Amino acid sequence: GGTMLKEILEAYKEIARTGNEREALLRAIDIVRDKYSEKGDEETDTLLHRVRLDVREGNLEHAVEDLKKLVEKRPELKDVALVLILIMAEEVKKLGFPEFAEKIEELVEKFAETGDIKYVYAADIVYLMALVKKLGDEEFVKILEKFYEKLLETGDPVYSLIADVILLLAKLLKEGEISEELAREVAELLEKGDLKGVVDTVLLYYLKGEVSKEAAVAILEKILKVAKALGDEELIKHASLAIEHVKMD
Amino acid sequence: GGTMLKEILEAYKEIARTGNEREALLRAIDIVRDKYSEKGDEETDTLLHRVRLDVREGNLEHAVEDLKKLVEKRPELKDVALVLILIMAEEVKKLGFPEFAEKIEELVEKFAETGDIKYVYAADIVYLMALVKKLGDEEFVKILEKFYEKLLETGDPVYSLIADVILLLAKLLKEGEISEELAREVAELLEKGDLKGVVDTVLLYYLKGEVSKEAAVAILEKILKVAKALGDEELIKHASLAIEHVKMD
Amino acid sequence: GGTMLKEILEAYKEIARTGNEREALLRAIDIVRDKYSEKGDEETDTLLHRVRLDVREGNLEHAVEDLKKLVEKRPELKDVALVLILIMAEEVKKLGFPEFAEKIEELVEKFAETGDIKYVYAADIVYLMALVKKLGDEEFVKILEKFYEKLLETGDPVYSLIADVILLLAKLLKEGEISEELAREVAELLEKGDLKGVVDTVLLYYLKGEVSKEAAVAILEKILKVAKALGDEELIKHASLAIEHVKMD
Amino acid sequence: GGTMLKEILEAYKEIARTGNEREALLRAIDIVRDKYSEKGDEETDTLLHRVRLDVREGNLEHAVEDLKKLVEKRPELKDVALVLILIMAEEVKKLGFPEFAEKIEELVEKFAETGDIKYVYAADIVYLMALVKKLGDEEFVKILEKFYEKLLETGDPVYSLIADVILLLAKLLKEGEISEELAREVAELLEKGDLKGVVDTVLLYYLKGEVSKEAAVAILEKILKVAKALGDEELIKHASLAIEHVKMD
Ligand SMILES: [Zn+2]
Ligand SMILES: [Zn+2]
Ligand SMILES: [Zn+2]
Ligand SMILES: [Zn+2]
Ligand SMILES: [Zn+2]
Ligand SMILES: [Zn+2]
Ligand SMILES: [Zn+2]
Ligand SMILES: [Zn+2]
Ligand SMILES: [Zn+2]
Repeated sequence: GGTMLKEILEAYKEIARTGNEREALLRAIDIVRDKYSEKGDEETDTLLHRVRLDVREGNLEHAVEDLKKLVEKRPELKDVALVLILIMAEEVKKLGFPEFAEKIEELVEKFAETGDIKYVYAADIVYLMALVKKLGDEEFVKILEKFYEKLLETGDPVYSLIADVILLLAKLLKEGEISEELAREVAELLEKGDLKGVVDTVLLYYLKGEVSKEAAVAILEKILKVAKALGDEELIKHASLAIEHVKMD
Repeated sequence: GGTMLKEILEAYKEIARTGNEREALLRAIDIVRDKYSEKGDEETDTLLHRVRLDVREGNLEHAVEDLKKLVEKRPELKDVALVLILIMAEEVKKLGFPEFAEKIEELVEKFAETGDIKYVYAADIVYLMALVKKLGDEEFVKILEKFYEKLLETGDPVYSLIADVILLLAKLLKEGEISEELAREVAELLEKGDLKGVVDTVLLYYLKGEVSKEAAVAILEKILKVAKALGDEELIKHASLAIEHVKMD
Repeated sequence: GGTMLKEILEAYKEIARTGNEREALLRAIDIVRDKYSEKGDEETDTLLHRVRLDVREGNLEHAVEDLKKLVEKRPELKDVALVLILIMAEEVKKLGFPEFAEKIEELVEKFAETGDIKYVYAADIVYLMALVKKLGDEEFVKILEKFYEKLLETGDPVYSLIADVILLLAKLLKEGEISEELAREVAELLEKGDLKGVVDTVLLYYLKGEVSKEAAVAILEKILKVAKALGDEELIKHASLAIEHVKMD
Repeated sequence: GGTMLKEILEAYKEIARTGNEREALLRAIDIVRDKYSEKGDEETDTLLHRVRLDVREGNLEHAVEDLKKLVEKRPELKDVALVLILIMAEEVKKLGFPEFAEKIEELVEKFAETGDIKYVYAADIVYLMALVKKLGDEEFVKILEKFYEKLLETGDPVYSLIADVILLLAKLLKEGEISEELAREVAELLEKGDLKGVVDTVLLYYLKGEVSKEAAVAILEKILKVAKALGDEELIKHASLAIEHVKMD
């Protein structure tokens, strides 16, 4: 938090002055891996090996995916979060949206001289609006932006999960899965204040025969994940009953 | 021990006659991985994958680190030890010290036609000497040389741990951590016969306010690791009391 | 508390009008022993027997010692406390300090028409400064006086324990044990606010080789006793680690 | 053992230069009681109180009895042993045998500059021959002298128990109990090497109707105590069967 983190960012800046934008990331990964290899941390060493290999390959999306997994299970690591956000920003620059890249750069600058994971979550959500904008839907970006604004003033780690659910809805909307009406209804529900009515809406559309069993199960599992990080038991039971009804019945 | 080991060294010699010094190591790693993949050994297969990838990359130090971890946890594997020593020799040749390279080459020659892990430990300690000489301190090399001489005539696997502690002292001496006086005192203590007085000296300097909590703790768990392979309970308890005092108090 | 206590003091005053100052104490002890013998209290009857025998002998110091023990383990008894305060009052009159005797007399007068053990503790500490002044050190009396003032306005039973520690320091200072510098440092530490720094100072001087194992153990167990009546677990563990390091190592 | 014991003996010598021979013992007891009262040792403090009271009374025999009990149960304490031997010597001088007084004085002189309990046992046995000589029997003194000679060259704490058995035999011989023949037989048996034959002889005389149930039982538990400090299970069982036969049958 302000120490041993600004050094990594500084080194990334020096190696990025050339403009390669790829070797600086590798050097940062190598710095983090040296620190986590001297300890008895093999799970982090292997994961950083895989991340470095993927980054050198060019498949950064898988790297951000499993790094997101790692930071979610164990968020005590902060340098790992820093290199994660660096990769997220670099991938955003590749995607073709420079304003999101600038926002993530400011988030990195503020997080390096701080130590709060809420900036990590905010950058993750910026990446999610970047992906949504790449997908084609534009109206979804508004709710993501509202969540990003609300996170920088609340610091609730539960907001990113809702944005993940929105990303799942956008992904399903494109392949040929659940129609637009359900997507808009669920987006509005998660937008205003609604998490319980989302379950009821999903069940209603499933019974009426508008949603296949796989999509409903995926959305309800995401809702259950959101509810499990909120300390709500009247909604965990409600989602459990919903999924149980959906799968076998 | 004299069989199925001299074959690997012979093949490394044939492929090294070209002078590439990189592909022969890869071929040896591939020979070892084939033998350990035909079995139900996935922990060795993955580690050899990582080692081969690192060797092809050129970051041999991480490979020697995790191979050292593997051989310390599992000393029964001897071909893995052989390729380990080959990697140490190749890295030493890169570092710029040819005399240490010659010494470790003779160690490989003797170990191939034998089967004793004490040569592996001796080569490791020669590596640590190489690293210390690269760091800048020269007086530390004398104690390492004395330990290396004593290991070839005793075969006690605990001598490498003391050299590892010396390497840690040298590393801390360079970054900006604990001053020279403590380093010299601890080096002399581990040199002559002293392991218990080292703990007392570290505690004394901690209480007087000359050593930060991190470096003292590091040296203390290193001493605890040294004592845990010596069958000493009067020193394990002493080190445990020392660490408990240092961390929370 | 104001009843069945003022009667004993009144009788002591009547029998002390003659001026023998020895038989009145015996009569008070016999009054207390009659009351505690009619019950099923044998541990008190025997102890009062011993106290009366010692008082008639003239060795009041042993009597005040074991009566202090008794009142510390079981402070519900108040008449026993009253005769105890009478005993240090008489002993102080023998020692040659009349002002301390006057202070103890006022404390007896206030305690008889009250019932608070804090006056017992205050008179105990007065006895402590009397003994300290008899020993020869004068600077130690100031901290004892400060503790005496602080007890009459706080009523915390832990203040007498610090005075006991100061007494131990003064006693060790005279025989030929720990030098003056450590005594002054520890006195200042216990004076201002420090109990944790005392342990560190004692350990530091032990490791440097200025204090024999017996004196350090005595001071540390006294500090442990002080901390055990303060509801502190971060200091009980700290003192336990200190003593464990000191004795066996 | 050579320290903080010679000081007590020196003080006893100074106070005994007057020739009172009674107040020096009281001063030594008071020194020991001060040391054992500062601790949490109430069992030793009370017993020293009783010993001092008995010594001032003039009934030293009870004091030596319960001090013997104390040193037998817990012989780690050595100063109490020193004051015990001092009381033993003083009582010997009162009895009227100056040669035994000289012997025990030399024993005190050697024990003070040493620390071995075998001198305590030797002085105890000297007291036993003194008591036997006072009783009237003279032939019994020879076996006691032989045991005393053998103890100073063996250091076996089991020899004093046999002398205690001899003392019991002498005591029973005088009141009107068991006749001389059994006493001589048992004395010879205990003298040469016999402890098992003593049990058989006692049982034989009991069955023949020469010894009442009380004296036989007394000698039998004395023999059992002797055998219990010898690590013999073939004799403990033999004594247990003997006592069981004697009491109920
Ligand atoms: Zn690795
Ligand atoms: Zn519902
Ligand atoms: Zn149904
Ligand atoms: Zn594989
Ligand atoms: Zn009584
Ligand atoms: Zn401490
Ligand atoms: Zn120590
Ligand atoms: Zn007492
Ligand atoms: Zn028999």
